[PDB]
Amino acid sequence: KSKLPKPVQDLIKMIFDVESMKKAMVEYEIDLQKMPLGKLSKRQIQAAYSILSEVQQAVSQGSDSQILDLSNRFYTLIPHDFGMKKPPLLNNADSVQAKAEMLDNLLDIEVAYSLLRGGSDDSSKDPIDVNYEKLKTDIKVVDRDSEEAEIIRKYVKNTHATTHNAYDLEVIDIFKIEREGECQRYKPFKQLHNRRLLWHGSRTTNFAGILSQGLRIAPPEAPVTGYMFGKGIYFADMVSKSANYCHTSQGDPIGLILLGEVALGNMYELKHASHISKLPKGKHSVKGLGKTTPDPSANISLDGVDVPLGTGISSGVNDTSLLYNEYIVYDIAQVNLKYLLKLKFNFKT
Ligand SMILES: C[C@@H]1CN(C(=O)c2cc(Cn3c(=O)[nH]c(=O)c4ccccc43)ccc2F)CCN1CC(F)(F)F
Repeated sequence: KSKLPKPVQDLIKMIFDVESMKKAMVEYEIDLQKMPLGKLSKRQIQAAYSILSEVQQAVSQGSDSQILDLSNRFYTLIPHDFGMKKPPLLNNADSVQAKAEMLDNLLDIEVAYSLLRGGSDDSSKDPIDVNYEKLKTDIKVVDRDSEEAEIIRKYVKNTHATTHNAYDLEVIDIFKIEREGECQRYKPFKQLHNRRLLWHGSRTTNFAGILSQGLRIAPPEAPVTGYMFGKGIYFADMVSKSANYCHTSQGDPIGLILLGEVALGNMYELKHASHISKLPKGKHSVKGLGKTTPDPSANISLDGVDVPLGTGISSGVNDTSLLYNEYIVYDIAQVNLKYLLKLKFNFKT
């Protein structure tokens, strides 16, 4: 019957939900009859990334005749749901970014399902406990009246952007998380300057992958032009910016969001897209400069790590693509995951 706390048990049910995984796949227009969850594999996802990288090549150097072949080859590897079809042509940068996002999600979905279908079968144990052990992550409930809880709720309360007011956020549960071996992985960056506690939102169907493997970088096969600042791990200092990447809705309003310790160090500051393969020498991260930023005077420290929980003000940056800040690291070892929040989205529309 499992002795884990209810919030932890409900989290485990959420992230290992097979129907949710399938629902995510059909949202990305995949045909489950031809490419079901069980048929999903890494080498097919990687091969799909490579064909998408060929489409990236052809788009950068200019025809609908020659693109057709490349577009069709992508749909061969990843069957989409169009019947007797003629599917839409993949011929622009948006098409590359949109399919890159699909394959990112399939990578983490595959991991979740592989854990579920690997391992042993014992009906004496509660499957909640069985699935919990597969995450290799210690999850504890943070007490609502603790210090760290008050700081976390204030971060959520203060950094909800006026442009994301179609919903508001309710913190249901705060979990303290510790992935196995991540503290040891983080050790080279633990005393590095400009360490910050930043948000990462993802759809719930990625979290089994994220908690088992950590936040990963998109692989070599992936098209670097599909990612605004190249292939790294992206964070925000505004909760609503990250919360938008939960992809919640009125008929699926429960989401999950991470708080990670991110060793930014010497930030390489950028106003517009820059599809880099590596940082300039001496730089440890990229900061996408937002038009708005949390008030730097209201910065507060939690366990020696800065928490930018001030209300949004003008940054003073003029010609930028970004409304809000964005932080990217290109080495997985620069992230130490600290908390996981379960959020209720109240949509006002
Ligand atoms: C979660 C990991 C790492 N990835 C990202 O961090 C990422 C995430 C986004 C979108 N995104 C996002 O999904 N959540 C955010 O909180 C966020 C904050 C600021 C800017 C973008 C955000 C865009 C591009 C990216 F490279 C890409 C997907 N995935 C890599 C994978 F190999 F595991 F698929």
